[PDB]
Amino acid sequence: TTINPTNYTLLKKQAASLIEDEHHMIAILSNMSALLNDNLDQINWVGFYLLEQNELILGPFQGHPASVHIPIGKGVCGTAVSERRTQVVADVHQFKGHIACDANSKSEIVVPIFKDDKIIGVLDIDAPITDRFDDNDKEHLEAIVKIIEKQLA
Amino acid sequence: TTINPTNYTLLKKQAASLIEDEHHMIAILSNMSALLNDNLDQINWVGFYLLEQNELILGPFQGHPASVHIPIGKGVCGTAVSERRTQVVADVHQFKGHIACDANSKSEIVVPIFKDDKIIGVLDIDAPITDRFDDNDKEHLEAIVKIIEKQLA
Ligand SMILES: C[S@](=O)CC[C@H](N)C(=O)O
Ligand SMILES: C[S@](=O)CC[C@H](N)C(=O)O
Repeated sequence: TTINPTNYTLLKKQAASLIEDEHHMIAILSNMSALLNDNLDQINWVGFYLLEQNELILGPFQGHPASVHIPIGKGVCGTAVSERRTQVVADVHQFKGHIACDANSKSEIVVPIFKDDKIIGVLDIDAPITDRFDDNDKEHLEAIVKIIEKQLA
Repeated sequence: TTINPTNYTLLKKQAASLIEDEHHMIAILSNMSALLNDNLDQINWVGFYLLEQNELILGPFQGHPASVHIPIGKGVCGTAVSERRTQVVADVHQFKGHIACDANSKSEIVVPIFKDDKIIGVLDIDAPITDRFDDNDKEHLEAIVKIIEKQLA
């Protein structure tokens, strides 16, 4: 029950190695969601939403089925895009309503992905506990999106 | 050693219902790999590969990271496209070579996905035991593919 630490150092190394020479977005996203899922303890969902036709639409991910459409400025994902900055949410509950979405997502973090400064999607990770993600997770997770951005650039 | 029965009757209802009113391929493929994963015991990988520029390129899936490219006519997946027919392998080992790919994959099932007479990809499922998929599994799984093909149609 004790969150066993994640060696982000190795993670960024495993990530870069993993998508080297690949430029196809979906493949990269798919393998990355799996990679993150294999090296992040105490979480229940890790994936990507893509910005298409002025909204977020579900991309590759590891976990149970999820909502396909997320309007901009709505939710943690929609908020990361409307403000184009990472969203680290310690308590997903007091964030917007407390409806049927109060499953195993107590805390959460969303990192926007950019290509030539424009938002092309976001990285979304859920956790069954509160305060799962902090400044440190933020830094490192943003380094990962950067490794991803390099292959899509 | 045993395989817990899978309620394909229900699964097909949740499937059709899960992707009702959706037409975005990646969203559908992603949520579908999740559904399959939550409803199939004794398997270690479930996902899709997309037919692009004369080859299969990794798509949404649930499991550990997988190889990105698979040329047509190659492996279990490439053969399903080159022959455009479902491929069921009772013992993946005796198939092709027994290299570093003999991991948790003992048996496998691949089902080509068609759109207006052409193949757009394949559903692929690995199992940690041999003979995981019998004629019954295949038919209902092909049924699942049909539900997906209806949405991509
Ligand atoms: C975007 S909304 O604020 C949360 C989405 C959810 N974490 C998911 O797994 O899709
Ligand atoms: C052609 S190959 O042997 C297909 C892909 C492999 N089952 C996988 O699980 O990714």
